[PDB]
Amino acid sequence: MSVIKPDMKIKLRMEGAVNGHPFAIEGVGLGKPFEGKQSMDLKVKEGGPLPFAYDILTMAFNRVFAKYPENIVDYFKQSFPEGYSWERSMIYEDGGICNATNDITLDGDCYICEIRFDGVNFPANGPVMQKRTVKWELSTEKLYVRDGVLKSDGNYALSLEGGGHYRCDFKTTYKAKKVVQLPDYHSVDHHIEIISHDKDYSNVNLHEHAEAHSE
Repeated sequence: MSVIKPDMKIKLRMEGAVNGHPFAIEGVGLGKPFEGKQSMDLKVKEGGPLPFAYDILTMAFNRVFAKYPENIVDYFKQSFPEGYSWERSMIYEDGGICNATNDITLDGDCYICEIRFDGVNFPANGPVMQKRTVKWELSTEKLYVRDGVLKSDGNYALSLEGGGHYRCDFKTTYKAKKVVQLPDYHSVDHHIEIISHDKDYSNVNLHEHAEAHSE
């Protein structure tokens, strides 16, 4: 590509609410699309200090940053410069459900992301509202085509303070803004990690690494 470069920038804004309570976060970041790595600094702009586990937001904060091998069609890199959007549900085992959308465009060497996030029905004594989450385990996303667009599923898990896990099922639809070649069924393994943060998570540094496989 002369559109996808080895080093790219990111600018993002999330507006949302969790159990009815509104917030907004802005981010700037740097990524390496062919290496499948990115890093971003995130700042709470409205609705802080956030009254819920930051971990529920991190996978909403772009599969253009995934190392695709030569033998798997890369839906995401193909979609540029026009870009793509996604829509996602996240169904937690204790009944909390989050919906989110992202619209991703490209300006020069900077992806621009506009995210909406809405979470409801998190129990007041659950790990989200009590901030008892530690980190996401390594995740495997499974991607398949349906109705001319790309769909994906994952069975993800947060490790909890004091041990044990909290499970969440992610279901996503990715929609390219132009006709692109559609991929065969494949996987993406992801690792996401909050590298640093201040006391109430008003400032967070987040890293992600992703690699595709079909082997």
